[PDB]
Amino acid sequence: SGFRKMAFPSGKVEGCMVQVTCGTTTLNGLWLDDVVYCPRHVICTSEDMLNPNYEDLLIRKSNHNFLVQAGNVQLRVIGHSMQNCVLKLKVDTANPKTPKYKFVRIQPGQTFSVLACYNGSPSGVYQCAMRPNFTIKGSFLNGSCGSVGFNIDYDCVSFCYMHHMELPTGVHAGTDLEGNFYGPFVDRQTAQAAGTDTTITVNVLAWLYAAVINGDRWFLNRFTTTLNDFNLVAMKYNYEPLTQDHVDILGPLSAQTGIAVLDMCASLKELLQNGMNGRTILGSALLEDEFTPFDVVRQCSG
Amino acid sequence: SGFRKMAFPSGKVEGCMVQVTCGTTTLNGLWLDDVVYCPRHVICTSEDMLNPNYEDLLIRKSNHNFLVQAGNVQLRVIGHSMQNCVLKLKVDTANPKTPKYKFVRIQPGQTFSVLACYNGSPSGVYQCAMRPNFTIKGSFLNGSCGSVGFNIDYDCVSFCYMHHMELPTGVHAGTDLEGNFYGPFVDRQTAQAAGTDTTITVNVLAWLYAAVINGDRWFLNRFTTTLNDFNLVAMKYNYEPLTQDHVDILGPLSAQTGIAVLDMCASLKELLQNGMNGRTILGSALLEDEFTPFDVVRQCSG
Ligand SMILES: CN(C)CCNC(=O)C[C@H](Cc1ccc(F)cc1)NC(=O)[C@@H](Cc1ccc(Cl)cc1Cl)NC(=O)[C@H](N)Cc1ccccc1C#N
Ligand SMILES: CN(C)CCNC(=O)C[C@H](Cc1ccc(F)cc1)NC(=O)[C@@H](Cc1ccc(Cl)cc1Cl)NC(=O)[C@H](N)Cc1ccccc1C#N
Ligand code: NA
Repeated sequence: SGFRKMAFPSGKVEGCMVQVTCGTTTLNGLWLDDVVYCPRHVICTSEDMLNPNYEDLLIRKSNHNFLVQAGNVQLRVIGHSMQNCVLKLKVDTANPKTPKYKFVRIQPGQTFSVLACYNGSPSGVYQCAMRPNFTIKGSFLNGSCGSVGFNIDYDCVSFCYMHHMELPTGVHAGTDLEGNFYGPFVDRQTAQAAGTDTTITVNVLAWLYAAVINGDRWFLNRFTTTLNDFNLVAMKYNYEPLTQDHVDILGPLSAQTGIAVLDMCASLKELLQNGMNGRTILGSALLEDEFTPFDVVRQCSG
Repeated sequence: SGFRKMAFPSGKVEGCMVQVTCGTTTLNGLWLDDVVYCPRHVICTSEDMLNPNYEDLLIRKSNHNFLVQAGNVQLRVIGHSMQNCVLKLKVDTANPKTPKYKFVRIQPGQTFSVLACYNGSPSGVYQCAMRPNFTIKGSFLNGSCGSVGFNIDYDCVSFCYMHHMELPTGVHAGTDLEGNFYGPFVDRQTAQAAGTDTTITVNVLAWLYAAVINGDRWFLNRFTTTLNDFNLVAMKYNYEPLTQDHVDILGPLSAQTGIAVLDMCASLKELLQNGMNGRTILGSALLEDEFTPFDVVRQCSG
């Protein structure tokens, strides 16, 4: 028992992290087969970053402008090309530790693990949720660009995020591994802002179920509510509306605990209206929304 | 920027996890050089677990009673021996992925990463603190015994914890890699209890400093306090007393922010007496005490 924010084991991804240097800029790349993926702004200088035209900047580059280091061993670039906001560097060696992998794009509300890296060297691992405004609340210092986010499914790594930038408010923005940004952001050094955020309602319920499975029951009640009467309370507290599809995903957790989804909605209605009265749920005094139904199942009986 | 609970990259440890089977019991072992380490209760049956004598039980065993599996590849046991509460199995192969490592015992209040494993296969990574009562609040299901906790220092893995058991209250107890329990627990299936817990004061202050470094300042004040006048407030709220040695460890964080330790103590005095008034610090509505000064430095400028 116990419920903690858990990351995927990072070893399969650690063997893919390299350091890409161009000019005086150095960041991280992802080495799969004979291709290194990294943020395209690595080709920018300090002055180009204000209003770059990346088509221009790449055309003015050649293979010898990019220094690739897999540990102490320098790799040889034999080709380059741009794929939206990521640069692809072809090298003369297939990474012999290349795992089975996929490039997948995730949905707001879904989670992944981040392997934070500096100069091609992994320094830490943690879990993130894609917020409804397509930012993540991560932990990234200068030089962490190119760090990747990923899920793991039976020794297949699904890469879903590459880190590009920090916004003025301290939240983080990146692309999928095809170079397409999450959200309405561009890789240009101008102050952009995220849209307004909301709480992921289905994740909160999943977390309440996790709490019940772990012996926290103080917030339950005998009452029930209708799907429509709950969505009214959601809008008043800036929660996402609950769908009939969300209830079916919560089936396995409802099944295991005996608590119907709409009975747990009634408990959540009361926590929103009353607060917690000094008590905690799984060690938090706030309602947590960064656990998916899948994260709950995977940790509570998986 | 951003501050998250971060684990060490787990790859160096993933290549050391094996599955040890004896009788109908199967759990995880740690394979370093030609030795596999695992919890000794793997030699117990269901009836021996009530009041075992482990000297007796091991003497009645032989090398062919232990099945070791490093993936699909079965390893051959050529010797066995007991080291307090851990069993050591000698095998005919030195693990070729053995990292540079040390066996270290940690202190209450220090943190480490846990690689949770099931049947020799890593399933997740998270951070833990050793509580002052020598338990940890982890996430462990049946079969996770033998999972290890570890820190990393310049590609040297310091192993500090092996998981053995869950207590009635849901907290977890284990040994160091020399087989000596943390705290007053034994590896016998009887209901034991931990001593009473306390908040790690030096970790809370470290976390307040992390919050300042990340732009959270709402809890600061102009007031200051004396070391002795603060220790009085600590005892009233079940916090550990603050030493002169603790203040010097907080030097680097005090230096970086301009806020003296005893000025931050005055801020903590007020949060304890008043609470948070509905506000949060680094995404929490509670005072967090599972970050060391080292974890803060390592993430906020390291
Ligand atoms: C102090 N604290 C409370 C919060 C303060 N918050 C900030 O200081 C972040 C800061 C906010 C900002 C200010 C003005 C702008 F006009 C745009 C953004 N943002 C930047 O410095 C960006 C600039 C950038 C550069 C390149 C592109 Cl394509 C796109 C961009 Cl917007 N730099 C990165 O993001 C680097 N790549 C990696 C990096 C560098 C420094 C710090 C963090 C990170 C990360 N991760
Ligand atoms: C439901 N929820 C709200 C909280 C309920 N809490 C409990 O159910 C844990 C439960 C609490 C307990 C009850 C009676 C006792 F008398 C001693 C302990 N404890 C055990 O089942 C222990 C027993 C054990 C076995 C061997 C030794 Cl050496 C030492 C020990 Cl005390 N089993 C393990 O710890 C296994 N090794 C691994 C394991 C099995 C099942 C569940 C978790 C874990 C873990 N991790
Ligand atoms: Na984590």
